[PDB]
Amino acid sequence: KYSFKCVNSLKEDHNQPLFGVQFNWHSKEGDPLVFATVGSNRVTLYECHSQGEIRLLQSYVDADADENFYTCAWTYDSNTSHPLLAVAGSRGIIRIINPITMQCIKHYVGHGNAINELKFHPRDPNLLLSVSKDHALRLWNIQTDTLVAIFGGVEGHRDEVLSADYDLLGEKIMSCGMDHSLKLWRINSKRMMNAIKESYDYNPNKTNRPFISQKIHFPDFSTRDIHRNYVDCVRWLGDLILSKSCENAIVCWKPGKMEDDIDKIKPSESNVTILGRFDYSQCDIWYMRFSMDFWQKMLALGNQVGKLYVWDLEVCTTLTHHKCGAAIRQTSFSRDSSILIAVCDDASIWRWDRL
Ligand SMILES: COc1ccc(F)c(C[C@@H]2CCc3c(C(C)C)nc(N)n3C2)c1
Repeated sequence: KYSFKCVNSLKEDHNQPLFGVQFNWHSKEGDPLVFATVGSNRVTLYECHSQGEIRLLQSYVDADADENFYTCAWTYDSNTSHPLLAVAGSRGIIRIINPITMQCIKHYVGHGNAINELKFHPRDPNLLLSVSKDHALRLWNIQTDTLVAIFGGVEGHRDEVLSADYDLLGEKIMSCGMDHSLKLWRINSKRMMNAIKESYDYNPNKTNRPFISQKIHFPDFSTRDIHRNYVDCVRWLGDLILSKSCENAIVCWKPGKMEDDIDKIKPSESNVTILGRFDYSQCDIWYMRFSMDFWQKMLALGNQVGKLYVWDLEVCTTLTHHKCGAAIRQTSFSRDSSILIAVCDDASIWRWDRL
C-alpha cells in the first residue's frame, strides 16, 4: 500500500557512521520539518524543504574528538514549549542541547560508561531514560537534574543494554541487550511514582540532603527466548513487543501465554508468546535500528546493503536507490509520516517522500 520516492541525498564531511537520526516531533506548525543526525563527535540539524531540499541548519561539534554519539532524543521545555535535544554516546555523558544555538545547557554523568540509547517518557518531557554499556538503565529528571532510578544488578542485565522503550502511557519500560534478554521494568509502582514526585520536589540550593536514587534490582519480567543473539532494538506496539536481533527478523511477541494480560504478568512468568515475525534479508550485522511512525501504522528498517524495508502494520515495500549501498543504521519518519530519513555507515543521508 505505502509508496515512497527518493527526492534527495547528501553525505556529511566526516565520513564516519551516522548511528542515529530523529525528526523533531515537537516542531511548531508553520515551521519546517527538522531532523537531527548523530555520529562521530557531531550532532547535526537539517530542515526539510520543497524540491527535496535538505537544508543544513546547524551543528554541534563536541570538544572531545574521541566522542562517538550513538543516540539522540527530542523533548521540549514543559513551560515554554521550546524544543531540546538529548545526545549521548561512547563517553557516557548525556548532553541537553538547545537546538536554536547548539549550546549544551545541561549534562549528566552516571558512571561514565557508553550510553547506547536515550528515550523520553511519552507523557513527561522531563523524564529521560538512558541505557548503558555498564548493564544498567538510568531514569533522569532533566527539570531538577536528578537521577530518579538505576535499573540493574545481578537480576538485571548481565551485559550491555542496547535499547529500551516506554509503553504508550509511560507505565513500564522494556529493555534489551547483548545478554539476549528482554526485561520489563514497571515505573507505575508506588515506589517509582513516589520517586518521580520527590525528584520534582528536589532543589539542591535549598537543602543539604542528597537526592536519593531508587536502586531497582528486580525486573517485572525477563525472557531470553525470543532471540539467539544481541537484541539491539525494542519497541512497544500497544501491549505487544517488537524486537530484533541480527537474525534477519523483527519478532512480535508478548510476555506470558496467548491470553495473559500484560498487567497480570508476574516477575516469575516463564512463558512468552510469539505473534509473528517480519522477515527480511542482509540485516545480520549488529546495531541496526527499526523505527515506527508516530501513528504506529508503519514500521521501517534499513539493511546492511542500503535497502530500506517498510511494512504496513494495519494489514512490504522495498526502498532502494542505485547509489545507496552502505548500512542504514537508523531511519526516522516525520510526525505527519510524509518524509522518511535514512542515515548510513558512510555518513550519507537519504530522503524518501511518501506518495
Ligand atoms: C544503530 O543501531 C544501534 C543499535 C543498538 C545500539 F546499542 C547502538 C549504539 C552503539 C553502536 C556502536 C557500538 C559499538 C562499536 C564500538 C562496535 N558497540 C556497541 N555496543 N555499540 C552500540 C546502535
